[PDB]
Amino acid sequence: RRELAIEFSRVTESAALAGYKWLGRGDKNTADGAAVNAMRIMLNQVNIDGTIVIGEGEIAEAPMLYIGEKVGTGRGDAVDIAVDPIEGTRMTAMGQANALAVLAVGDKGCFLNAPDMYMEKLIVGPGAKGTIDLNLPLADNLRNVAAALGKPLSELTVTILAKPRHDAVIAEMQQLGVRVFAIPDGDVAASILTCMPDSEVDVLYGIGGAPEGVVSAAVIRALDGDMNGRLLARHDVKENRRIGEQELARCKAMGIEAGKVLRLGDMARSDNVIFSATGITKGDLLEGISRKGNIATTETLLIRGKSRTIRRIQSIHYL
Ligand SMILES: O=P(O)(O)OC[C@H]1O[C@](O)(COP(=O)(O)O)[C@@H](O)[C@@H]1O
Repeated sequence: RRELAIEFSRVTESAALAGYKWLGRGDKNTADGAAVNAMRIMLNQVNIDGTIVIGEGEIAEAPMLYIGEKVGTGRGDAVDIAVDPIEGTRMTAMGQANALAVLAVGDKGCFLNAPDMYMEKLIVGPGAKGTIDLNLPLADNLRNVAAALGKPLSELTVTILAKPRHDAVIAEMQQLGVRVFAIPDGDVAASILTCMPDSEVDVLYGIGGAPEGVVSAAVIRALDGDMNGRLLARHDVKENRRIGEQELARCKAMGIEAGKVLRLGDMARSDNVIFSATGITKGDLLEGISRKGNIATTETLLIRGKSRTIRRIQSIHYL
């Protein structure tokens, strides 16, 4: 499957390019719809027998890249697919930094199927692999990570979604003497920073999308870091109890129990993962698309769990 790595990077490049057309145009859903459409089109020309496992939603409210959709030419291997055609849709609509197009491809059955609900995440890179456990308190995890990283706590840097749900815990960490990078959106890209040496980020902690968590699980596994997650029902996080109760019903069926700590391998089950991400706007991880005349440029991160060549591909496209 390593011959397909380039094909997959083309899938994100094309989703990025299509989402870029809608940058700064104040329309979340048209930008997203364009990226989705372009990603599906590209994936349907790749020689895989793909099943969308993480995607735009159920068949009833997502016509494209719905959960269980078959993609690819059907030649090649049966593979699980996680798509996030635009991570940072609001940012794309507003012309802000950190928008990117995301894809992960793995072995059949490789990715946890969990509902579109919230997940508490704790993520670190290779130097702190094995030092984390979400059953312990945050403070304990943080000291353990700092100690394994070989730095004082006060030097430790934690990134976290800047959201109301997170005020209490951001205070607790600042009080504890930790540097807190609060980001507006995008915990998929931010989790990868834990494994990028020239990023000051050591740790991602906090509650974001469950499907995003499973994509971070896959790439974090590929990069040999570590992650724990914990599914949480809407009302435990924020008539939320209405949607929170179907999430728990969906959990029983799926069949997983919320509130239990997922280890790395509970979410990303093998090392055979190809991860691809292409920047739409510039961010901590990737350069944005530039476009002068009939010539556009993209930067793509391409990671394959079987190895460690981490690839950054700078493409010059003649449209
Ligand atoms: O905004 P919420 O509801 O707190 O969701 C958090 C999730 O949204 C994201 O920030 C993506 O944002 P977008 O929905 O604008 O694409 C993810 O990175 C994160 O997991």
